[PDB]
Amino acid sequence: QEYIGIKLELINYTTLLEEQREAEKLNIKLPRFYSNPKNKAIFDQLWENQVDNAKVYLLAATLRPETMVGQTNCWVLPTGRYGAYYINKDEVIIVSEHAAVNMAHQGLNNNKPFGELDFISEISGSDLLLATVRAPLSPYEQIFVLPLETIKMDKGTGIVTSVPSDAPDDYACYKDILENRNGIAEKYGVDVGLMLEPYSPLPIIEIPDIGTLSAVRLCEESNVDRAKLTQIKEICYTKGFYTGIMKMGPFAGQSVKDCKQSCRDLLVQNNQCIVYSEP
Repeated sequence: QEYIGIKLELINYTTLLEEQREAEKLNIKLPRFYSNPKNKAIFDQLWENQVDNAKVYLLAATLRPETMVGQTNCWVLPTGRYGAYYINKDEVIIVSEHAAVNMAHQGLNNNKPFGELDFISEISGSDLLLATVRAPLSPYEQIFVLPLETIKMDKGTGIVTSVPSDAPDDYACYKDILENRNGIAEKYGVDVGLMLEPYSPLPIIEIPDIGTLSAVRLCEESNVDRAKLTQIKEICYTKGFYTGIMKMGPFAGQSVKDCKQSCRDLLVQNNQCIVYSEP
């Protein structure tokens, strides 16, 4: 099985500010130009490792490219150790070492010999947490990197996509953060009103006999934990594939089975993903 690695672009607020130059002056208050300090610190560190000016992407493995228009956020292990690498010129990805190794055994380095890495610097989960990325296919102009304590640095890239409308586990954690369950939002310094409230789950797929926010509907009507979660994930992933109909995105009106391969190809044409494989 091939993994689709979604290129989540770490937003460069410096570039944007040196491009936003090519109301309020009437006593009507609105947000000052937003800037994310976690993004800046990652860049400052990359600078002090001679990266010049390059595009930087968190890479998040997914087996479900059709759900990509429903991203509300993404997940990193708060204690995870990630690394910054070159894949080619002018382009840097942040992944687990496990992923970078498995990516070197299929020649995806910056012209380096087989199996060797193009290491730049180490990035901790702490540094990544509460950063903002540009998520491909999502209507959201940016999303936040959020904490998932159950991420395994030995599977995928250590970064996971979040589609709460159609992944029960995604929704459970998302909802846990939103309502500060057991103080979990405070523990990681999450500004809930800025980082979650504007990014509600999206009606991307309609499953006949259930509806559009299936993971949400089933989760809320079963009042949600792990055994019920595996059960709903079974319905969502199975019924989703066989009966699911896209309601959002460029393939709206098409079924999930038919446009699954199609969303893959669009991601590659957009250069918004990296396709790889693992044992």
